[PDB]
Amino acid sequence: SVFSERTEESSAVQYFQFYGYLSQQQNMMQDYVRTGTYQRAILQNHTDFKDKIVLDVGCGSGILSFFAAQAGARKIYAVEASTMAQHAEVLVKSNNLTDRIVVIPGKVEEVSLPEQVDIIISEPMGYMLFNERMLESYLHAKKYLKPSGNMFPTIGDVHLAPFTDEQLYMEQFTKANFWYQPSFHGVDLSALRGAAVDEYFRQPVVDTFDIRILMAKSVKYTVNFLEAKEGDLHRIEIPFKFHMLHSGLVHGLAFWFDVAFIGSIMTVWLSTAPTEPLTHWYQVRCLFQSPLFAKAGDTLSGTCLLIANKRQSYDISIVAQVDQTGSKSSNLLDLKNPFFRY
Amino acid sequence: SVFSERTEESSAVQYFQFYGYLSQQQNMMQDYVRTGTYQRAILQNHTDFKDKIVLDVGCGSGILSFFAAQAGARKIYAVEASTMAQHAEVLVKSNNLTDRIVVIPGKVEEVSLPEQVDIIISEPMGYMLFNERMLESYLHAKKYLKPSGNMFPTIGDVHLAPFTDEQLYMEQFTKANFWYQPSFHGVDLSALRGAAVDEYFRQPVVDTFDIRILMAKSVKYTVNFLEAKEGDLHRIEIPFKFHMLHSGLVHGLAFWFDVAFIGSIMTVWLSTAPTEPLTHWYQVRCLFQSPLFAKAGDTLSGTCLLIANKRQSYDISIVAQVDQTGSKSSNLLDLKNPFFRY
Ligand SMILES: NCCCN(CCCNc1ncccn1)C[C@H]1O[C@@H](n2cnc3c(N)ncnc32)[C@H](O)[C@@H]1O
Ligand SMILES: NCCCN(CCCNc1ncccn1)C[C@H]1O[C@@H](n2cnc3c(N)ncnc32)[C@H](O)[C@@H]1O
Repeated sequence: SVFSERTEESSAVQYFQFYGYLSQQQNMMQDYVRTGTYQRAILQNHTDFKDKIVLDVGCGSGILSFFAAQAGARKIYAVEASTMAQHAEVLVKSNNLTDRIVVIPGKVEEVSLPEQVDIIISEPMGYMLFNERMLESYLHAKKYLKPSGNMFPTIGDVHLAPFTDEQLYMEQFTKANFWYQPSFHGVDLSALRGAAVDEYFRQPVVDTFDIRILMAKSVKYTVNFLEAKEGDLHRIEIPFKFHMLHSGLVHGLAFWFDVAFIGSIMTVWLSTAPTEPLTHWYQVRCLFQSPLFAKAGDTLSGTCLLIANKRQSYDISIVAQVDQTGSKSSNLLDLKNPFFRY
Repeated sequence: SVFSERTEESSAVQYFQFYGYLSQQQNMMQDYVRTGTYQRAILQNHTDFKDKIVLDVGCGSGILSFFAAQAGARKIYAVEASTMAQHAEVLVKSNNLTDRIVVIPGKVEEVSLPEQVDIIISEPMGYMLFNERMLESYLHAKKYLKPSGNMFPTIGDVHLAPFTDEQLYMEQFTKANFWYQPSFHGVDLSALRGAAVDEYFRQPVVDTFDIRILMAKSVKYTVNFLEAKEGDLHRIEIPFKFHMLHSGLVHGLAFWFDVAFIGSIMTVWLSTAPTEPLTHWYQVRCLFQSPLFAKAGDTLSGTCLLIANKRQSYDISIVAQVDQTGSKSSNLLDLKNPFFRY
């Protein structure tokens, strides 16, 4: 299928084993911003669900399907590929909703639905929005969407902004300099120092931060889920031209994201911005191995290219330059292996 | 090969990817008790290495191979299956030891060695000794061992003892009881409570503790690496009969291990006991889902059975009973996915 074609088997095995744990579902359920905002978006747009047909893509515990049932849905197909499906089925029986929620085990790229749906709901966002490549499954699910059907969430915005954080930058060399020792128990390790540095800088940094580190207004890249095709996410090119609001050393780019549920009654936003309450997505920072000096009023221009790989993630390429000086920095990160710094 | 036949491919992929990171090698090398004790064992038994042939099983960075070279070895074959092999070769060239240390990339079950060896050295101990199933690779390497050849380490002792720790039990139980909620955002989760508790209680707890929690003298199970066959580790049965020294609630069993390097000059011990300075193995505790009340002078009898699985780990069954009352507890733990509590 489409999923098997884009995913190495080892990665899929690990991924669905991970999501088969109740502790992981629980971790996501306990994110109050996430769960509360989803419930609110669904219940306050009750006309988009009352007596409607719903598809829940990757239902996990089934929480969103139960929210759709609370809003009056007639029939909800809840698709889930990990062993969590079995758990979801138990919940459906214990909440007396067997006539309204049908759990379907398997991948949404491989299962069958008995009918087309009025609305698709899902929680397909990973770190930096795109991690885990679940958005593609979400977009794939539009083969089951009736003409003029809706999607919750409806659109996604990724934000990027340059930051300064001298201590974060320094920590990488401090860790790597373990190898810059000529007699570790009699062994000269120094020839690996460079490799160590490289390894640490290929990891995106997952945590939160004070907004005062941001040096320019963010640039936005938008995916409209009603319109986008799976193939649009294999190569994501984000050009940027920042007008520097503060002078300093740019140590890298920070990323966050919002999604919007565009309903008939109201639009509801779920934001992971550093100006908003913390979520379990935090924010993501990609460091430059060579920082760039910038003056307030200078322009920092370049490109962030995200190239989808078969490990359900992206290879990140960031090229940036300060236009007033021509000083450049290029960087390659592996989004599959972030550094959880919180 | 033997390795591929006993190992799922997804697990092997993840395992060797994990050991390909310099940060992980660094973490293990920085355990000074481990590294220092290995160097001491090898250097103080220099006659076991001087002008000898050595096989280093899973050399990683190559540190033990460098130790063997310091002790005067003539030739060291250092076998490594992750990409760390490449890094090891770098070090071998930068320490001017190309004439003595030969890095051989691949699994020790699959490579070819040009000659038989006088001594096999390795660091094959995981959490609770047996995790990672690396001991079997170590034992497999005995196909290259000359008659009357030695192994470093030479023997392993696993220790088990009953413990009381109300706070640990309560912390796990509280995490599980999220799934006892009858109205999580209006949804009844309580039918999964039993599942939740099972999941949480099958993760062994990796951390250290004060020895005052131990309620009886430890029982010892010994594996002699000079004598054991690979097959002996597929099913490890450890019967136990504890004489309770203190009254209270037995919340589970604590595990640690020692290894001995039995050399021609002296025997050197590396201990992970809670009475000894801390190592990065810590100690491991398997909790009982239902604790057992015991009085001082009672006998707590049963069996710990470890069944090797294809995920490079073991399914652990612990059955224990207080003989004086017939109170029993049965437990299944998944050693592959511990809870790292430190
Ligand atoms: N709301 C219900 C839980 C939604 N889960 C959200 C994960 C993203 N969350 C997150 N949070 C913090 C940091 C990073 N990421 C994802 C769930 O979708 C399931 N699945 C993923 N692909 C699937 C596929 N192609 N076919 C069927 N099922 C699929 C998956 O097995 C998981 O159970
Ligand atoms: N000191 C030297 C580094 C030794 N590494 C020690 C592991 C210690 N485990 C542990 N666990 C918890 C806490 C602390 N330590 C293990 C290394 O052996 C490598 N490997 C594993 N199987 C192999 C195979 N069948 N054939 C070839 N290579 C093999 C592995 O790739 C790793 O690099």
